[PDB]
Amino acid sequence: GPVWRKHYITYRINNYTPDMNREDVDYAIRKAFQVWSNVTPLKFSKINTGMADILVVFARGAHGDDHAFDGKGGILAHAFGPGSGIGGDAHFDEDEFWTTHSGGTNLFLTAVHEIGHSLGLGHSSDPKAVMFPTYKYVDINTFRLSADDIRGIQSLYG
Ligand SMILES: O=C(NCc1ccc(-c2ccccc2)cc1)[C@@H]1O[C@H]2CN(C(=O)NO)C[C@@H]1O2
Ligand SMILES: [Ca+2]
Ligand SMILES: [Ca+2]
Ligand SMILES: [Ca+2]
Ligand SMILES: [Zn+2]
Ligand SMILES: [Zn+2]
Repeated sequence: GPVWRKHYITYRINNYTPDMNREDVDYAIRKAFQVWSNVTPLKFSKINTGMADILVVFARGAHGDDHAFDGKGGILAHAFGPGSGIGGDAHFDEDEFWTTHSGGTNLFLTAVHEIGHSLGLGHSSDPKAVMFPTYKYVDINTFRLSADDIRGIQSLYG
């Protein structure tokens, strides 16, 4: 499927969840991008205004893309593959309670998965992969991609 055809990729945080400190949202998202730039030639930069490749949005219920959220639980987030417009964008369900830790739903871990989609990855059947469909908390301080995730992303980039 589609991939980004350039190495410098921008993201913009459209709005911030009230669930977390602003700086913690910034850091979680930055770290999640870093997971993927660690294993590809991609470079990610946060921009404050204008058109970014990847728009990060927090929203609940119906939010303008025909892919409505479902309240607390269930769908935690979704993201669109590389392309113009909404392509690349990552949306996080505001009806979740986002955190920096094991409580609620961990933003960093969810963002690693969603950014995988923003870069062109689909779901993996391997329960050890970050691209596995099911959320399960793992210690964020020592988090690592599975071999399957690395094979997947490196088949697309680098
Ligand atoms: O948003 C999701 N998932 C995104 C997601 C997947 C995996 C991780 C993940 C977290 C930690 C480690 C590895 C992967 C994070 C977010 C949800 O998981 C599936 C099934 N599902 C569900 O059963 N919810 O109760 C709805 C939706 O689709
Ligand atoms: Ca939900
Ligand atoms: Ca976009
Ligand atoms: Ca919330
Ligand atoms: Zn959406
Ligand atoms: Zn997914």
